[PDB]
Amino acid sequence: TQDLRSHLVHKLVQAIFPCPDPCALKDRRMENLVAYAKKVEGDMYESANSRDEYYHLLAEKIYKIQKELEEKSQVRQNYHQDAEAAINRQINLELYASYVYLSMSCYFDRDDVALKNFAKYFLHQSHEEREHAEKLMKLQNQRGGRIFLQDIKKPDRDDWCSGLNAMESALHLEKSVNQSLLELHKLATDKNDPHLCDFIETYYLSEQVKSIKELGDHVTNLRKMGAPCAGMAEYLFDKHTLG
Amino acid sequence: TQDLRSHLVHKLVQAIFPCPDPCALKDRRMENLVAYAKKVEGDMYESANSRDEYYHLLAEKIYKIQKELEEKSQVRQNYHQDAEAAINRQINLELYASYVYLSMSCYFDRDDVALKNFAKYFLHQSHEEREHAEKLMKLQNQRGGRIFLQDIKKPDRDDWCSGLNAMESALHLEKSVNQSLLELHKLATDKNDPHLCDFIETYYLSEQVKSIKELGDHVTNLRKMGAPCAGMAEYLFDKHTLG
Amino acid sequence: TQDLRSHLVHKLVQAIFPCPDPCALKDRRMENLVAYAKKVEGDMYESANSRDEYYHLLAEKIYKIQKELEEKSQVRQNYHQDAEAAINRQINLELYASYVYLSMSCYFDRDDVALKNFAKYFLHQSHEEREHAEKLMKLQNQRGGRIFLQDIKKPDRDDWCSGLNAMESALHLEKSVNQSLLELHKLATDKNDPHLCDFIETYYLSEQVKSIKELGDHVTNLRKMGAPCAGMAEYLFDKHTLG
Amino acid sequence: TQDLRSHLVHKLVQAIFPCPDPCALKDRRMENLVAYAKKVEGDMYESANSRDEYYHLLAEKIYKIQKELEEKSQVRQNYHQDAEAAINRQINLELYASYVYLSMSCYFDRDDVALKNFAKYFLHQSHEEREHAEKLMKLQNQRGGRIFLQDIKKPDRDDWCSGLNAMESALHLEKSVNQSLLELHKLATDKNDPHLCDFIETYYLSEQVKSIKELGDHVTNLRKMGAPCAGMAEYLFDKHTLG
Amino acid sequence: TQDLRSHLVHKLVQAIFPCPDPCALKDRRMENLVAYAKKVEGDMYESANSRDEYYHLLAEKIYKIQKELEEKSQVRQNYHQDAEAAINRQINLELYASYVYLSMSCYFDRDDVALKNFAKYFLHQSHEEREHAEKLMKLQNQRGGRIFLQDIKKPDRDDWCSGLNAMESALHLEKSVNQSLLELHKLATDKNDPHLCDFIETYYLSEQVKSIKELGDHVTNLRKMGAPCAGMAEYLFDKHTLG
Repeated sequence: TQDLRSHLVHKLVQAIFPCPDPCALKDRRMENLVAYAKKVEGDMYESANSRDEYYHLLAEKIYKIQKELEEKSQVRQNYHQDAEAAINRQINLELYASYVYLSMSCYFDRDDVALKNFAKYFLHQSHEEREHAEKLMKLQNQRGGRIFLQDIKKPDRDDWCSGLNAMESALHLEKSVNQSLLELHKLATDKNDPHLCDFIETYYLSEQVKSIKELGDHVTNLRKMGAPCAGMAEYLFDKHTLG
Repeated sequence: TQDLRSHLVHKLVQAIFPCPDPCALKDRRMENLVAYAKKVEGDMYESANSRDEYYHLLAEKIYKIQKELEEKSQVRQNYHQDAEAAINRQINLELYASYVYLSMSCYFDRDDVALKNFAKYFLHQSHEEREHAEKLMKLQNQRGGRIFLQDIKKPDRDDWCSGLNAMESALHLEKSVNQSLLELHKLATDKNDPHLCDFIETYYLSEQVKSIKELGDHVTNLRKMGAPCAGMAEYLFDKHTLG
Repeated sequence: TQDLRSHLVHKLVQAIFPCPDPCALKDRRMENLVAYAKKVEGDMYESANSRDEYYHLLAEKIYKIQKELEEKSQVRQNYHQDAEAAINRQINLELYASYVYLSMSCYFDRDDVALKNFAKYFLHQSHEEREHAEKLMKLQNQRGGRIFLQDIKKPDRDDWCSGLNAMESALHLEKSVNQSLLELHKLATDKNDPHLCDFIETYYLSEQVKSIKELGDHVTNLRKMGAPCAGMAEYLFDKHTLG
Repeated sequence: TQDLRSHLVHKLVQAIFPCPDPCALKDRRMENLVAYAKKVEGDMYESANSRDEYYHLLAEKIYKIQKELEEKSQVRQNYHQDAEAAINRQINLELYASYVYLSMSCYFDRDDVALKNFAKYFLHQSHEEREHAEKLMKLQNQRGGRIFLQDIKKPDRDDWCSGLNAMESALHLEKSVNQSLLELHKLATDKNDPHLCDFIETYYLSEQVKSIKELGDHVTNLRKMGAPCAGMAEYLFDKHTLG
Repeated sequence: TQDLRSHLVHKLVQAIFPCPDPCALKDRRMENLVAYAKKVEGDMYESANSRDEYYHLLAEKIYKIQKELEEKSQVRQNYHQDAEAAINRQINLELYASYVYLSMSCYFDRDDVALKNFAKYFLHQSHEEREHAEKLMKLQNQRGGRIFLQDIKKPDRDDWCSGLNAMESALHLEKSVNQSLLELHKLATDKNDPHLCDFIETYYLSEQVKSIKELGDHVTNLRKMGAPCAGMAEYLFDKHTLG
């Protein structure tokens, strides 16, 4: 009953003093801070009541202590925490979309589907999502902001069966990404952020709109040839459009 | 409603004296002409009766004052006004055909159709119609004739739905263009115009006949594969014929 | 008159049911709808009073019935009808500008003017306007919006005489286009449309500002050399600037 | 000596009538205007009180007479004087930054410093600032606006000693330039100027953010290797980063 | 009311001790020096009388204290302060000429002038002046001399109207530059400076004489064709000489 306890206590004691630099002081202040954090954790667990609210309070405490006196940054100029949280959520959504596209590329590449062009297209889309996520991370690093990488969620659907359901899921994901981008643009406009707004509306929407249009065209073509009730239509769309 | 009155009176006062050259006389004769035209318009409107006949009489007056003493031309030799009117009608029909082809290219390029090859073919046809119209305009300018550009009419059909109706409309439009060209040839033969007749029968019919034959072949192929009751036939004709 | 009656009744009966698909039901519901529309037209013509208000009411009815339950679109996300109407008006203005530039190119290419460089420049400007109009149409199609192509108006001036009046008309047309673009930008900003705003301010204004500056420079050069009271100045500006 | 009096009176008499065109009238109206301006200056100097307020009133009078009836411009459409003043201040700041970068490049190129890579980098930065200033001037000229070139201020620091102080000064200058650009963007947004806003946020911020990030990285590298208390660290950063 | 006081006191306290090196002593001697300078400024402001003479005395004190015991230089051999002041004045004149040429290039590039060849020529002349100024700065740095960058003065004329006045101003500026170069040569000859004399008479006069000759030829051509009373002459000189 101490493994999970050790894992949950080794987070705050590392978030408080993350750089144990031995090129200055000794290592007794670190031990004092560890003992103080252990006592605080003990008393707050004694004064607890449940388990989920305890984890929520721990997360809130970690988020509060990580914004104390870190000298802000050297290149950060006029940037609110709401824009940072929006960028973090957008990066998380980009990573989730890349994971979903990777799962789609690996599903159509199996033996029960046998569709190489769809797998290659989904792999290219996953690579584009990864490049967009890396570009967002680099832009956030250039603006002097922290990046809080959370846990990447797993795709809710693993068996795509045919191809129409996968196209509908991709279209819904692209619509959600577009809605998130619109919310980010609105938040940057309401919080005075011209550079991020211009960067998002220039080097991101120009590709997202084209991707949404291509997915809509693919769905329209699939919903007219005879899919999913036409096995030859899928082969024709495979050996011509993405082939 | 005086804005319409000003817009309808600013046409004749500009058609009478279209070149207010300040490198000679002053600007009192122009004012006298404007006052005379205003008085004429006033008395004619007081001696009117309806609205459509008034516009028809104004159009007839404009057409009759634009053929007064403009020294004809310096390169115009043996050319009747009937041939000029026929060339103007042919140019108007060419512009209408180009507009219809542009509308067809922009309709198939949407998201509810998703047909890129048909859109590219219609765009190429619109470009060919535009080049033919420009060539007709240049030929009319080289013969010393006036060009009366009217208003380009809008396509009567905006929702082409499938592709068979668009092909039938294009075939009917090409048949109408061929009939207009035959009427122009007959009028030029009856009015002694060998140069225009030869130019039309050489540098125009050779492409119109091929276009009509190609459209007929496309219609025959669509009316045998299973269109419009076959979604795969449209994709096959897209990814092979125009692809 | 019954030909005009047939032409005006064949619009609503085609706008109500535009896709007579024979791959499902028969053709008796279409006949019933045609009879109902004919009865409606008859009673509304019996309950009429004039002619212009009748056409206005018919246009309003057509515009109302074309926004019923067409499933909106598959790629349309956050887009008000005001922005669509503004895009339609901008496309109409672009087509009118292209027509005016074509008329200018064909006027200077005649025998009474003899200016090939001005004609080539006006033809290039008309081609640029056509490309911009096609790009606007493609952008509207990618956003899931309808395109209502109206009637292209004819140029109010046909005899440009010299070149200074043509330059002034082109400058006024460019100023009107810039004002329309500013109004479109303001409407997109007030209706929350970041993508269209960015696209218009990036891939359109960068060329419109340069065109306005070039036309202003040409007007300044013409209003200093001696035009229009200097025949050699026009030849010098032709065989150097646009030559 | 009347040197200063003549120098201060030769500015208003040249700002009132700046174009003594001899291709029209004679030269007696110019003499009358000069005499009137001399009488006005005499009476205003008799009704003066100090020296600094006199120069301020003269500057205000010059600024108010230079906005009388100059026909505005031929390409200026929707542009307030506040945006023009902001563009002038931005151009002045760009010129000051270019002068400071030139001074930095010439200081490190001396014999008491002996740093060629830093001098080359500062010269490249000065060239970039000069190109940005020329681009701003060209953009202001294309919008039909006046450019009021003031006096370029001298750098407050001439002896940069080491390299860390120069990097801190460059970082502060870049932060001031970014703040000025943000103020210009806010003023253009509050005064309805989409074209200038887009141009500034596209063709200027993309380089300013990268320059600020590079300067921050250089400062971070210098504040970790041992500078300024490490002579070898400067040589290592010279013969690797900028070498 | 203390902003100007702080700005004027932060000059001497920085000129006395310009290198606050923390790699040796502490920071109490700097505070003592600042307090002493503040007391000196206080007593000398109490013992003042006017404002302009106060600034002159401050400038003289700054110039005196900047020549105390800076170990002269390591490459400076036989070089009097008069030659250094002459080089500084020549550099200031070169910067002023570059600024005037930039203003001329930006004025002719506007919309009310429309002269691209003149603008390009003036930009090339400004680039040549900038290169000459950089070469002079590098030569002064190689001789072990200080460079006192003052404030660049603004051009006295902003509205050049035509082109003849601009050519006359450029000719007068080139004559002033030639006179300054002759004075510098005479001062270097009277103070025994063969290297600087040879460098100035070789790598500077060879271009200045050619520039003066070209400007004289341009003025002679403009004063014979009909300028400024001939609008076609300016266009001919633009589209042939500098075109």
